[PDB]
Amino acid sequence: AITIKHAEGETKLDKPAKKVVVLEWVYSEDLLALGVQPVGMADIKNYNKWVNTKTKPSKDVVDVGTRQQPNLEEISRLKPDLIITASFRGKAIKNELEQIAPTVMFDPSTSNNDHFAEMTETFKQIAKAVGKEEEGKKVLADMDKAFADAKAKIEKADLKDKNIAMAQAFTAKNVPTFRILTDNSLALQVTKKLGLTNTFEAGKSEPDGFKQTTVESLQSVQDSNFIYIVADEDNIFDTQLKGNPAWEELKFKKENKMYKLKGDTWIFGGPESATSLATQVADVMTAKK
Amino acid sequence: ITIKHAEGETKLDKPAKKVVVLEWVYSEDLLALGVQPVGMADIKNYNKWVNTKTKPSKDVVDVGTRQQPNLEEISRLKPDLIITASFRGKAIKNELEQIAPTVMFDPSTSNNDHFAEMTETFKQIAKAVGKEEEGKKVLADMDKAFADAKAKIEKADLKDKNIAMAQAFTAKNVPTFRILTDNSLALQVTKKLGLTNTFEAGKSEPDGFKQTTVESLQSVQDSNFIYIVADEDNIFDTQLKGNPAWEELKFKKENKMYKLKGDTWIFGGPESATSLATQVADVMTA
Repeated sequence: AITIKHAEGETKLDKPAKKVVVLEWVYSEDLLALGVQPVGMADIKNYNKWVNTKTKPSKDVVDVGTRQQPNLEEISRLKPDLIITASFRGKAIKNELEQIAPTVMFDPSTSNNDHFAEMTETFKQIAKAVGKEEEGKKVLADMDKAFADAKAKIEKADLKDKNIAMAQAFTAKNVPTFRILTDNSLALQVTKKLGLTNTFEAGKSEPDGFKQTTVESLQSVQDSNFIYIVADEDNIFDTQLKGNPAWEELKFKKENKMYKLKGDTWIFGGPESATSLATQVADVMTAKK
Repeated sequence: ITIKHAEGETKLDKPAKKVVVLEWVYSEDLLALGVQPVGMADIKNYNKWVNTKTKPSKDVVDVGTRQQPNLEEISRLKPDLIITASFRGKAIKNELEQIAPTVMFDPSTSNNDHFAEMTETFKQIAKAVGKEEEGKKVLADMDKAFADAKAKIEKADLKDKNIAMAQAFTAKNVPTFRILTDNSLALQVTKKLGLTNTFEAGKSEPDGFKQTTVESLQSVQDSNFIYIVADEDNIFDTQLKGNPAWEELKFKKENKMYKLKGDTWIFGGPESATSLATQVADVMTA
């Protein structure tokens, strides 16, 4: 009678789930980190393209459909014993998914935001729901060593400016869009473990961990280091900015304080995405010393 | 002439006569007074998305996108005065002042409350061009247009005067909603028409809205829903015509939804504001 505490409260499970359906990428990456293959999964194609962690979904999992509109018909057809989704897009159809199986719902702002705290608590609660409580802390102890070795390269390769600003970038309706992350976000919570300091919007936190805006907002952090992920086909990203003085004459671009990570890095992911981000930051920024 | 704008102060020795506009709300402000700019950004869908009744002639020349106006053409226009948003001009502020006196506004100078900054930017632009008397005209007609509106919604009494407004469109083919907040220009207008917004209540977004998806509409399920599709219409009901969390919304299957016209630029000036008023009062009563 294992007991799962999630955002929307409590859902008891008789036995650890073996046939599980995941309706968000973070929760899917969590189950795959625990060596558990789902039975259904939303948006697998663009998960393999944009999350792209080391434990990929197997072909035996079916595409449930879009994360926006899960195909309720073919969730039931698989008779899962546990459904995991975000409470944001779960309460929308909570009764309709609870009637297939016990349903658990997590929300990134469950512990004063701190999306890293909520990321780990949700990841362990999923390990307990799946019976992989020991495979859980191995995955998480591995991430703690990774944040240590990343921090190690930051001090033996010394720089003065510990200041950085991070953004996830894409193109939307033909304008380069920036999700500039704030203190409470998971990705900047990782960078703080490496001794870095985010300069975007100070002690202000946004409940979703970023501000979605345009290149014009980059002026306020233009003196810091810029780390960004282009989670879109980036050939258009530069083309829409290559003639733009808001982008070209930005101070960290002139001083080559720009560090473009790979678009592969899903900053809203779980433990495998947090390790990859950490060691990516340590290697791009300590490539000069 | 000395003006007051978001990025400091500027002084015009003579009332402006040869103006370049880089944002639509200030285009509408400029045209609503009877003064034609010499250059303006993005005419075609400006006339499509704002579609102000005083239209820009072909005497005005398109100096590029609001996002990136190719500043060579604006230079060869030798303007009397340049208007843009401080948000869009801060990155290039230097390059403009090399060309002509540049002044820049931002919806936040009135501690947001985007209605207050709109009308005050209007009077400041009126003082710049020297058409202060026309300014009083356009503003007074607006307050009256608000009164007839405000009067119509009570000649038919109503209880659930809770509204929720949103600008909607598709993005990465996800139905996206710009659900407006209490300090937006739009909700300040309906506030004085007798309606009360229910989305995020006593909270202020500096943008006057929150960009989100369908799921956020549950928070204002019990209110009246007012929206404008800033996107081609058949595209709008892209993924919602059969989508729960849109179907089981209380205001839908009870048809407490009222759809404004697509060319209702809720981020515009006084005439866009009046148009908002009389529209809401129209479809609310219906």
